[PDB]
Amino acid sequence: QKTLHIYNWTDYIAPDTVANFEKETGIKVVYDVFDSNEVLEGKLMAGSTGFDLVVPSAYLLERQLTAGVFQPLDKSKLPEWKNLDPELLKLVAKHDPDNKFAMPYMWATTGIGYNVDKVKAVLGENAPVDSWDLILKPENLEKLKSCGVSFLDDPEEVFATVLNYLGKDPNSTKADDYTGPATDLLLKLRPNIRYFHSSQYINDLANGDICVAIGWAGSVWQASNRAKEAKNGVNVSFSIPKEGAMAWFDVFAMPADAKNKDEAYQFLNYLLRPDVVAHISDHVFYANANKAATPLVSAEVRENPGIYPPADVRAKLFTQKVQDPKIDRVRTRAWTKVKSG
Ligand SMILES: [Cl-]
Repeated sequence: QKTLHIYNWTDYIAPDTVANFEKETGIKVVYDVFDSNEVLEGKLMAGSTGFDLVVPSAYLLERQLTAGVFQPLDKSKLPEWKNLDPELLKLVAKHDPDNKFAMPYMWATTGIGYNVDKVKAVLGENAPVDSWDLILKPENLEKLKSCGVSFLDDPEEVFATVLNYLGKDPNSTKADDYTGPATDLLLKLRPNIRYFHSSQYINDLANGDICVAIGWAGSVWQASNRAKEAKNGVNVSFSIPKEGAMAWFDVFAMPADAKNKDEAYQFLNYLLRPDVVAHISDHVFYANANKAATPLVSAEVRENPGIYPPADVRAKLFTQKVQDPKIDRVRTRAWTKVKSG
């Protein structure tokens, strides 16, 4: 009996990806899900996870390599590795030099999800939906307060977004930038923010309960697709704003103690087949990292520039740098202060 243990994000695979793999290979898959890097990180820190494959962000993977959590990938067992986009490989290699440990899976941005009709009702037909001004300018957010504003409960993404918007380094290593200007702006916005939460905004966008959110692109597009399938009249869109936004990459990696390594490599090379990961993107509305797969992605996903952004949009994106623990600690205390008001 061949077995394979996978730990992935929620809502991050097609319904039949596992079933098809089982039919093709005869391998029994045990598939478990998490919905935060914090849950994932806690299990990787405790070790003896029992997983053969896990899906960290490339950022988190960088933090764990020095701990020896992962083992290097034998690329000779991944003959379709050549299908991966070399530019995505280079971006992930900022966290994983020479792409030793991780296989790029999916990637997206942190932008603005919004209710088209409710935003235009409050701010007019020319509402600045192409700009972080839509939610980071206090006069705008005061007007959208009534239809509901959510921010991620994610200081790393929110502070980097605020710093970029203010003209600071999105990855500032200077503590005063977090405690001074970034906190000042967030404190001014905070009375207009209904909640800080990194998943309630998906259903709330889809049902019309909130009209603007900071959110992950594909999760906002899932909300939009849910509203369309429900025929409830709700029109959700997503903006990568003109000032730029954070891009991030989720990757497959193999825990150092993984028992089912041959099965794990079969699954990784299965994901490298163009139709497999194209079908996942079709269902979860995230861009995958496989350049061979792109033409196979449905046109409604492939041609969506908030999922597959073109060159002028990608040039404005920034990626997260790992900070000294001193900055981590400053961010955490400042975030506490912001949420409490
Ligand atoms: Cl990342």
